[PDB]
Amino acid sequence: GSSGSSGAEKRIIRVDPTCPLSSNPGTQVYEDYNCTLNQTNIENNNNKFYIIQLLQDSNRFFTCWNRWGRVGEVGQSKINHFTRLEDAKKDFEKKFREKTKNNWAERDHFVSHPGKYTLIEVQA
Repeated sequence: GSSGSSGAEKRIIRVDPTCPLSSNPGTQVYEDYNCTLNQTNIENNNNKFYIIQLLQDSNRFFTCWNRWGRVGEVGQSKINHFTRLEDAKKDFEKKFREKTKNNWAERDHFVSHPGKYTLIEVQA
């Protein structure tokens, strides 16, 4: 394990703040499984945001952090703990694709449907 290899730009992820584990030391965002989804509607300026990140503890246990609410505010907060890795992934992809009607792998041809959830990259 040494010497340079594979250029590209290494991306960095930061455990969502609203999430409790965030404070806990060691809790990091499993891989780069972090995508933000938006949802706007022509109704009393009502907007919502869906976040799906995959966390992993030092106890070989993953946790699916799901947060939703109203675009702009904190909103609600939901968390799920999964013993198996794949199990968690299935939920991360299933849900995502279920909201974006697209495949995480084929994100290249991400088709944005009218009314459904969109795919954003947030702003630092």
